Amino acid sequence: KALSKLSEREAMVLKMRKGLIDGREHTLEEVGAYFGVTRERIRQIENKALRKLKYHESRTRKLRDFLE
Amino acid sequence: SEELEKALSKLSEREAMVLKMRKGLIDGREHTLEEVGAYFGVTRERIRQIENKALRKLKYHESRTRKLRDFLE
DNA sequence: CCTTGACAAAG
DNA sequence: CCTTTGTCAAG
Repeated sequence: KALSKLSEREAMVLKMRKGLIDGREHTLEEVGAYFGVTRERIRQIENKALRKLKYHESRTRKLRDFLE
Repeated sequence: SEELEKALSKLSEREAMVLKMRKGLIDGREHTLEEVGAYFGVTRERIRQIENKALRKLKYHESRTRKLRDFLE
């Protein structure tokens, strides 16, 4: 399950969308096609992966941040 | 798939780290060339150079092997 | 591998 | 009005 960790697919969705795979940013449509899924599911997966990254210590790290 | 992440794995860690940071794959937040510069201790222009090389590597490999485009195109 | 200085845009 | 970002050309 994980509340702060990313699954193989979540990270891949991110790498493909942001251009980490071939230097080209890809549309939700293309990524969905790659995953035999809908462009909307990609968008969803994309969003959940980001929250896992934000929250992931980052959000709660803000108090320790004020001290650096 | 590690298979499609071939070129991305041949980038330097620094190069990879720069892309991840700029794009927000580290903490969900997109960072400025300046913030990344501050991270690695160099100017935003330098980071800009590094980022540019990294992408150039990815596009080049992609245009030579045609991994993703043989599928999309 | 790196920094400067001058800009356009956007804020 | 002044500042931040991302670019460029040189070195």
